[PDB]
Amino acid sequence: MEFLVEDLGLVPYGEAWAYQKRVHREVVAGNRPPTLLLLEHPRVITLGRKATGENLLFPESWYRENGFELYWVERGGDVTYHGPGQLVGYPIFPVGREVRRFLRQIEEAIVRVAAGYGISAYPTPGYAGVWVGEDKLCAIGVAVKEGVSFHGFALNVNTDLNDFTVIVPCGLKGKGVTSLEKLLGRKVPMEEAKARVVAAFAEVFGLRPV
Repeated sequence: MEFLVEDLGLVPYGEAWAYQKRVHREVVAGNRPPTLLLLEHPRVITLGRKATGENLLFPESWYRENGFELYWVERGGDVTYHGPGQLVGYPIFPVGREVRRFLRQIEEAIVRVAAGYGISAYPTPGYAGVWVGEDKLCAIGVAVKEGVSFHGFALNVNTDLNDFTVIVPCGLKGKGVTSLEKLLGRKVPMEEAKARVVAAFAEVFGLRPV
């Protein structure tokens, strides 16, 4: 009937990943409620299940020389970028076998957040993530182990969208990327975006936030 929200603020990817895994273990064990981690990462590129070297425009070494961290991970999707101004959410929830349903719920929550800003967003029939017209507002890529989810979503709030140009996702997609800031012509407070995300998750999942 409840979910726990933890706002970790700005956390390096590697230690945040270790934290995800510890949170996941507790939820698997039934010793922690379904938990939504909300956070930001310093500039980082992650390469998921479907990722290869073609997803990086420059050599790997270029990225580390130019202020990115880079990691290979086991979430769905190929390459993505996280950085300051992007609200990263890791719902570590006991989803069981119904992963597609879970993805649709994350999508729905994000669509609600966008609607709250007067923005019409949609999952799209054909592209992973949540889109506003031809531009991706929120990336989504999860993993599930022992019936509990990890990884999650990355909502562009005040993201430096220019940082996406150096990665080259593959497969079906729209044309670009967007953020609440770009759509609204001004920065949106991160604290507010977090609150709206929490409210949307509470509504979609039918759970009370603690």
